[PDB]
Amino acid sequence: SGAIYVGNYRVVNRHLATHNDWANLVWEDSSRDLLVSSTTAQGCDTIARCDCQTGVYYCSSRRKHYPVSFSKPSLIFVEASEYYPARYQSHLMLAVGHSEPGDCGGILRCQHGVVGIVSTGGNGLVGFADVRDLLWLDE
Ligand SMILES: COc1cccc(CN2C[C@@H](C(N)=O)CCC2=O)c1
Ligand SMILES: [Zn+2]
Repeated sequence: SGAIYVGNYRVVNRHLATHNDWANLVWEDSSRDLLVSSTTAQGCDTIARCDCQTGVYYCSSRRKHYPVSFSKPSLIFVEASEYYPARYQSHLMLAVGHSEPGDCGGILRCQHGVVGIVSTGGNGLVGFADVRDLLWLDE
């Protein structure tokens, strides 16, 4: 679990969104595993607007943060799960690191701010859903 709070928005993994997120829906994209809902309280986070390929992410299954080198946002094949059929997930960035299903929502940050959230994993890999292209989050 985990979310990004920026301005009047809350960003979560689409497969983990609550009834409240869907009742206050702003935007969702099943192909990115992202959903954005509106909030009344002002958000605590800043979004990175950069091309960084190194950063640090929170791994809840280890209660630790890990430094990672990650690929550029791209279309990657993701195996079927209880939440989606087998499909290509877009705007996904891969890195070597520990991740288990419950780790989705952990934030990945660089020196400029929030880069994305954990969305995929297994086999010593961790995938992050990028949010840096969502410029409207800042307004
Ligand atoms: C860290 O996330 C992991 C780790 C191992 C396995 C998985 C598998 N999986 C893929 C997610 C997707 N973005 O399609 C949906 C939910 C899910 O359990 C995730
Ligand atoms: Zn950066």
